[PDB]
Amino acid sequence: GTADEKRSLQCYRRYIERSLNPVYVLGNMTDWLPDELRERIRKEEERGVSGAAALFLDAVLQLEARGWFRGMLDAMLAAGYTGLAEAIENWDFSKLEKLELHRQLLKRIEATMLEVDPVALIPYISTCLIDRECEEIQQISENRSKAAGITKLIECLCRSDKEHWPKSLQLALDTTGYYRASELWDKARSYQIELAQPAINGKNALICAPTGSGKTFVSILICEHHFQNMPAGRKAKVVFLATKVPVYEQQKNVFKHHFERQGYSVQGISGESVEKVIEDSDIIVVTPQILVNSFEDGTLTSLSIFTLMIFDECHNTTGNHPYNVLMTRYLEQKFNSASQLPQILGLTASVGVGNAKNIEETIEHICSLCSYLDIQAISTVRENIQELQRFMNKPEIDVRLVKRRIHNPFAAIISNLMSETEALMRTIDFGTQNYEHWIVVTQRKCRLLQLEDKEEESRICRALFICTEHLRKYNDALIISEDARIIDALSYLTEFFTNVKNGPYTELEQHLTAKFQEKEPELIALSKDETNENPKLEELVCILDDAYRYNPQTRTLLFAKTRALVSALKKCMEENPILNYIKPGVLDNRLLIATSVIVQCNLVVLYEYSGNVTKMIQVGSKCILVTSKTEVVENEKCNRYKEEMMNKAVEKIQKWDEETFAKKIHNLQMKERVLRDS
Repeated sequence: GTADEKRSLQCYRRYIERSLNPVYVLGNMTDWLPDELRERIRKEEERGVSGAAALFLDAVLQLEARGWFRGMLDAMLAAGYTGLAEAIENWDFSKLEKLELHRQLLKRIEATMLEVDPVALIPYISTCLIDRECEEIQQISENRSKAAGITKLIECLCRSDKEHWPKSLQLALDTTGYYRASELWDKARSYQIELAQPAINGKNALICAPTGSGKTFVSILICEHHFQNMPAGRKAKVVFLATKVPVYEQQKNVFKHHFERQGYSVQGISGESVEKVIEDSDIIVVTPQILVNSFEDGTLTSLSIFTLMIFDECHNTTGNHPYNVLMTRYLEQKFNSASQLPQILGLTASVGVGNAKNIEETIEHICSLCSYLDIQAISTVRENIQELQRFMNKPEIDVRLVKRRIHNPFAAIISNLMSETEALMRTIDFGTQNYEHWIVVTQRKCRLLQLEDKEEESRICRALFICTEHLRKYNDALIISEDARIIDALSYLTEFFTNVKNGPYTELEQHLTAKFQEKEPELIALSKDETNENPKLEELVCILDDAYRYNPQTRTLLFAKTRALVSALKKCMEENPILNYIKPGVLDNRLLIATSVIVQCNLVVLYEYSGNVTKMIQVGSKCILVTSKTEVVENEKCNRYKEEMMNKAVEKIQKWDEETFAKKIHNLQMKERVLRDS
């Protein structure tokens, strides 16, 4: 109709005025609106973008000229409003409605975006925004400021009328590398054969090989040699036990991928009937607690079903662990029934040392484990040590202690602001990746909320995000101050607030920025001191300078604690006269600086890595570890010793003859039944 088209555009008023910027569709409304109303709208756009979309909508609903409604829809498609043209032409706004939760969220998390680069985001989010929206950002972003830019972008992304946009944003944030905001948006080798041999020869094995040498592989080699040399009637079943839920699934898929094609039935039972799955399957990858339960339960009471049990991370076979509960049952089926037990295969990185002080106590520990599993031989690479070590250069870890900064008054000045800000956030343990993680945890909690008074809830979250964002910055700044120079710390915050100001600059944001600037001139004065020199850093620069004389064609990779620090350290190396010669890159360049997580490289230097290293290092040969914490120097000294002792034990055990070994094991199993009867 005509009086129907004006009633139906009045009832759905809200949706149109909260998406359309009218000054884009006014070129193609050239006939029906006068020239005084196309101008008085564009002066209102300068006050309200939605205020302008309420003056255009008014002076259209009073209009009567020949089918202005058809020129509107044509003009809207003209501007680029495809989801509005469909919404108002099919009278179904369900798509524009479903955005209105994501719009409420974005504004809620806007505090997270401040420092995101709108230019780098534009191509990925382009189909969401209108023609002249895209190019207005670009102007603000270049001419004025990058924060003023991203603020404008997220204005327009709320005024977006395109169901696909929240998805496009998520892929935008993912690909441009803004993981934080994004996450918040929602045939064998020789040594391998050697390892497998005793198990191929039917013996209950415990494969002790290091991680990444390919234990899962040898285990699938053992399998295709188990089905192959399976005698007479008996059909083979195999059980692959894995401790953790993900570990389990990677394997379930490994075995699925490899063995299904050969004709086998490969299923994987897990926490999320046992009987049929087991007898219909040729290979079964499983969580251990599933067997234990469906044994005690009664679904299965015969461990003779399987011809081979593989135990991943088998050093867990002690105490109440289900492997030990499953092997408890295995050991009475050996003793009592004397029927047909399966072959055992144990896979482990390291059999451990328990509480052993000596190689003697260790042997007793290692043996004890082997008893629990009923092992007959411990398989470790011994002939192809050459080939293994080549296949994975376990770096030697030259570990350096390094004196740190005794007083850090910048630190204390920041801490107090963090404490104030926390307590202000309460109205509505610092310098650590604990704190970092705490913010990530607190933020995901505001992302959720969605409680009752959405307007009051909108303001409470908005605020919580501002604060957590600031705390996170301050947090990052302390760290910068402790591993890098104090000027890098100060800078880092200065540059932040200079953004905060260019951003939306909320009532709160003002306060905080103010509260900082109160303290500013102290911090400034701290940077200017020859007192802000940071020996920890001086030591790293001297480790590096030593690392370019015993070899000046060295190609170093240096791991810093945070991102913030990579950029801080980059300056620090540039400015230092000791690494005068060296210009440092970031992730021609012989000193690349990356952060704690495939660049070709020479010597690796971990700069305060809280935790073990060989694991960090795999995502040639030479590796330094600069810590200030003795705790970690005497920790990863205590490991070297316990691993080196374990090996002496294992090789000593390996040099026994079958007889002694199978007997020793057999004793320890016996002593255990003798302590079950008492």
